Amino acid sequence: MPHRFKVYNYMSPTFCDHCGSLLWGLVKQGLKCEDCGMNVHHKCREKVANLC
Ligand SMILES: CC(C)CC(C/C=C1\C[C@@](CO)(COC(=O)C(C)(C)C)OC1=O)CC(C)C
Ligand SMILES: [Zn+2]
Ligand SMILES: [Zn+2]
Repeated sequence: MPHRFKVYNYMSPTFCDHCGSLLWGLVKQGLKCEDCGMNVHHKCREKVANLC
């Protein structure tokens, strides 16, 4: 069952659960899965394994 990612706004240092680097920026820094809470970069979304 695929993840359900949404653009999200982080307020404390958060890493991409896919590629390991920081989600940089002030707002809209990445995507959070509605169902499991995984955080990923916008570009990493298509690369994550899609078993939520
Ligand atoms: C409250 C919100 C509207 C802004 C706030 C968000 C805080 C973040 C974003 C994040 C997420 O990984 C990445 O931070 C960065 O890239 C910075 C800190 C270098 C910008 O880590 C944080 O602690 C940041 C400002 C107070 C400077
Ligand atoms: Zn998920
Ligand atoms: Zn990433």
